[PDB]
Amino acid sequence: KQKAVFGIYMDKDLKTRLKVYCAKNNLQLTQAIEEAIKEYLQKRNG
Amino acid sequence: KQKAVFGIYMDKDLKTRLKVYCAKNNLQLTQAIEEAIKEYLQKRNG
Repeated sequence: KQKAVFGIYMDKDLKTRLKVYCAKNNLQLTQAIEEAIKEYLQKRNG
Repeated sequence: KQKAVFGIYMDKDLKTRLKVYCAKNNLQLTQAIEEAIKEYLQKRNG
């Protein structure tokens, strides 16, 4: 629930793929990034 | 290589966990997000 902001320069096709993912699941772009980066740390290490 | 910008409000601990991941691997925050969101789409569907 504690929030922060993030302003980065990421690739288009990749961010946009996820954008389409957010369109398909009607998800929020942010929510998807957070899920992405969340399941990424656990899939990796942290 | 085609770049875009992204400005969202994501959780702290989560984004910050990844920040520590970027500190540990000396990675770039953005590069980590992109890897995160990349491996997320493929782990999911797209």
